[PDB]
Amino acid sequence: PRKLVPLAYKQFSPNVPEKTLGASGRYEGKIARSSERFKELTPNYNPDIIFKDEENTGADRLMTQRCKDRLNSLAISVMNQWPGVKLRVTKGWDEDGHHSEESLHYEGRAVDITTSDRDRNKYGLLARLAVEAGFDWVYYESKAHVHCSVKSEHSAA
Ligand SMILES: [Zn+2]
Repeated sequence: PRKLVPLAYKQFSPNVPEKTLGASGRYEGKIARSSERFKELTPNYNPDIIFKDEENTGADRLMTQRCKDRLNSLAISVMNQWPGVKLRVTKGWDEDGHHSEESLHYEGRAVDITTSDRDRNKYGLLARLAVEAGFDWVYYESKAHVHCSVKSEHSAA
């Protein structure tokens, strides 16, 4: 077994920029509800994940299949790591311009996460679990959340 080392505040893994091929790849443009690319998004209703849904639109649940798959893996590992605690998404797909100009939040490929108990002391380890779950980039971006993203299916030729 490998020793699990939490990420430190502001650390990202892998240790390269988010939008490189070694990580989550390119920004492919905002997805709006009216977009053809809205069909890239699938609603995640995993009962073992809490969604903050601050906008009251369900947008946090709408994500690409790869994002869903990694999130669902992470949900198992979070409950393994801290029995009685669940994975929580505090921000997923952004319909409303609240991130930097080319954020993967705009295309349903990034989620900001916490544990369900909002114990900030758990977040460094949560970030390491997100790496182990196969997220393509994980960034301990603020004391309040870990930013996790995935590559798209559009760069493999
Ligand atoms: Zn984020």
